[PDB]
Amino acid sequence: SPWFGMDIGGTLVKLSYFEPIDITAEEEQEEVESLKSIRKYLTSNVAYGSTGIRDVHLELKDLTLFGRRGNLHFIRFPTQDLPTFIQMGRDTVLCATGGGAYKFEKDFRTIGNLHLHKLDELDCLVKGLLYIDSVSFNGQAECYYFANASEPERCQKMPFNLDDPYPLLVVNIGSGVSILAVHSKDNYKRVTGTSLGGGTFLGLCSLLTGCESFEEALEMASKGDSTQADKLVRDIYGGDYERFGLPGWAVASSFGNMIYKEKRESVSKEDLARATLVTITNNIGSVARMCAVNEKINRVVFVGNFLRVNTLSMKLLAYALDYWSKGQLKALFLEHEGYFGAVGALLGLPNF
Amino acid sequence: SPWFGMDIGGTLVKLSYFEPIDITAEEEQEEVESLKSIRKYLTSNVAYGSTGIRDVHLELKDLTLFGRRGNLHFIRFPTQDLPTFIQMGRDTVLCATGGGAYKFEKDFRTIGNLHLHKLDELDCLVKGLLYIDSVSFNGQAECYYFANASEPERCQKMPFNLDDPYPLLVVNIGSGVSILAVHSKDNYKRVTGTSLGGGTFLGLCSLLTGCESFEEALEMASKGDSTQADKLVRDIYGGDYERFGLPGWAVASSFGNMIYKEKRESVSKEDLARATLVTITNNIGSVARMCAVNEKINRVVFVGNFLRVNTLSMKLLAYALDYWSKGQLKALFLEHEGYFGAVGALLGLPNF
Ligand SMILES: CC(=O)OCC(=O)Nc1ccc(CC(=O)N2CCN(c3ccc(Cl)nn3)CC2)cc1
Ligand SMILES: CC(=O)OCC(=O)Nc1ccc(CC(=O)N2CCN(c3ccc(Cl)nn3)CC2)cc1
Ligand SMILES: Nc1ncnc2c1ncn2[C@@H]1O[C@H](COP(=O)(O)OP(=O)(O)O)[C@@H](O)[C@H]1O
Ligand SMILES: Nc1ncnc2c1ncn2[C@@H]1O[C@H](COP(=O)(O)OP(=O)(O)O)[C@@H](O)[C@H]1O
Ligand SMILES: [Mg+2]
Ligand SMILES: [Mg+2]
Repeated sequence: SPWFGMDIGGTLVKLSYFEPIDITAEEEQEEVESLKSIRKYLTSNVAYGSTGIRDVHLELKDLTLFGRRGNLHFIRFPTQDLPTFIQMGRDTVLCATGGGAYKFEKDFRTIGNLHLHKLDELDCLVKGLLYIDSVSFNGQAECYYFANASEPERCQKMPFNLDDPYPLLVVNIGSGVSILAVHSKDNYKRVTGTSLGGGTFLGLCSLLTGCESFEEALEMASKGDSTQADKLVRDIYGGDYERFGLPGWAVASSFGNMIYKEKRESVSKEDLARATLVTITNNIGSVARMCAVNEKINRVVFVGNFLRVNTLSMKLLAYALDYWSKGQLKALFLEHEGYFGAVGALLGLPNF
Repeated sequence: SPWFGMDIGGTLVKLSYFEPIDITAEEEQEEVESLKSIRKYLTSNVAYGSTGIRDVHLELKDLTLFGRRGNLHFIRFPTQDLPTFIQMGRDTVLCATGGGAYKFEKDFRTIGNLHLHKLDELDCLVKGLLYIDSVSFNGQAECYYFANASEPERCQKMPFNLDDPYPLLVVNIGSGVSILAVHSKDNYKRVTGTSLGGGTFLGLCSLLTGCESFEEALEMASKGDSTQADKLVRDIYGGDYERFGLPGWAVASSFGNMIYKEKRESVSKEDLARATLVTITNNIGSVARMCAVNEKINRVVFVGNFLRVNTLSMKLLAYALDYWSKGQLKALFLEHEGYFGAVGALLGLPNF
């Protein structure tokens, strides 16, 4: 069958698909038409129906997996449209992780003779992350950071070596936030989580601004000024608060200026979008910093799709973790940040 | 002069006023009319102008302070109306703390010959808290907790002994959140803070519901169902997530169901108010829990005015700290929770 790895999250389904490229003359004959048509459909389209997308730029080319050479493909669509995915399948071993592997188990079984193997999300994320870093991003680093994150004239994306990755704090920002401590390839745990995550950004921003997509929310936020909504340290003290090392620009109360009716009447939708993004992103950074201190881990890697096409939040995390930790913690990012669970599930295939 | 302690916060001014009750015959004669009129005005009114309130139920009666017997009074008004307060003063040694002692320093000095003594907010809060607990609340406990916080048929307010208070984690929920670690009467520090505090609750709730006061926001929240807005663990997994001990009712993504347009069209204002309260309160509890673990402190006391007339948030904190800590942390509350800085400032008077 086609080799697939699926992570069914609270918001998106992520799918990794291994396309063989070493198909012999005999294998091509012995392959049934439906399998030929699935392969052509997946490799000859970048958009699938109305909501499916192949992230072509992430493709890993000429990988050797399970004794075959192939290309690894990365595909996403909304969990809301899984019934359409399953219906098209009804007209194969599926390794699946994420909460939806449980919630939608019975739906996958409406595909006759399909074997569903639910795999642990922690195992899948950690194995997928370590695997992609080990094989590299077509010879480039999978892991990167923002150098001189405090100085905008210098701040630039730079590669980071993870060849000895342990220990590692993984902050998975999806609908919510989960925080993992990875001490070895076989010693890792979920530390905690927070409910202020990507779904909070999109849900609040939609209520506050009427935006109808993640990308629209980010474009609004890119034009806004969060200080129109937030109450800063300088608004309370008149300036910096030296005694505790709090700069005047630090947010003392997110949305705290919105207690005043006249300020609510003057704030723009873009300002509210940016305040929502800043609020969620700073809270994630601060929770990550507290967990890193408790776990005694100084490398913090952020994954999930909250950070897809979201350089604002990445740069805010890079600057804030470095600033508030006095340079003791480093924010790290991964090119394949949304897909590690899906890859880890795919890598579970030989165990069945 | 009258003895006053003032904490000028980002949202409210809190004032503690010592009313002497041992005034002799000679002292009553030697007292000037304006001082007699300030004392009568303060003790014969419970509302001052349109926004000032004396919290009569908090009054400490027949306290011995600075060698005199008197009553200690607790008064609050919005920082927005400090210009009215200062203008009425212009028609005394002032010990003042909070960010506004700095921001409004020059305004207080428009009162001729007034000496303003700015005092450190950390010193004032800790000294005020320890003092009020030491003298008691008219013979009753100043400190209380909710017994059997996990079982609603049993959960009830009960007194808690702080006669040996150290160590103590103090979580001051005002406009924002500050977290203090108190190891001794002379060894204490600010641990960190978060910007998701009372101002975030009121500001977001005002944007989302059109409420025009803190009390109205709480009344709305009391009637709402936060699960109409929040995405729960059971919404993602179909049920509990046993592998990590996450119950199905835990919030996986605050406001996370608001990414769906049809759900935004069906949610009520009351539901949004409750989701805002739950979101802010759970984040505060979780940050407090992480800080308590890092500080190795198992008693967490919550202060500030976010919890005034707010039993929902108190009970949510009590239950959540006990549940998520597997009973290792205890949430503690104080009757005078909004006023400790103001008292600590007053207690600084003899140093001048
Ligand atoms: C391994 C992996 O990636 O799996 C996916 C995953 O875990 N998703 C997920 C993300 C976030 C959550 C929320 C959460 O963890 N909690 C626990 C801690 N909470 C509190 C609340 C109050 C207090 Cl006082 N203390 N703690 C809030 C709720 C739940 C599931
Ligand atoms: C002693 C006392 O009661 O004084 C009153 C008082 O302190 N008020 C106050 C309350 C809260 C604040 C906010 C805050 O402290 N921070 C520091 C930590 N932050 C982050 C952000 C990102 C990351 Cl990665 N890490 N940390 C966020 C901003 C500032 C002032
Ligand atoms: N195309 C998108 N649609 C919806 N959310 C997106 C999209 N792209 C990025 N996001 C962001 O990513 C978050 C979901 O990331 P993800 O890691 O896939 O979460 P989950 O595993 O819970 O589905 C959303 O809450 C949103 O903030
Ligand atoms: N009467 C009120 N007016 C405004 N906010 C109130 C009021 N009563 C309680 N609150 C809550 O208390 C918070 C302010 O508490 P407080 O400890 O006095 O903060 P600060 O010291 O920053 O002024 C507000 O953000 C709000 O959530
Ligand atoms: Mg996920
Ligand atoms: Mg305050």
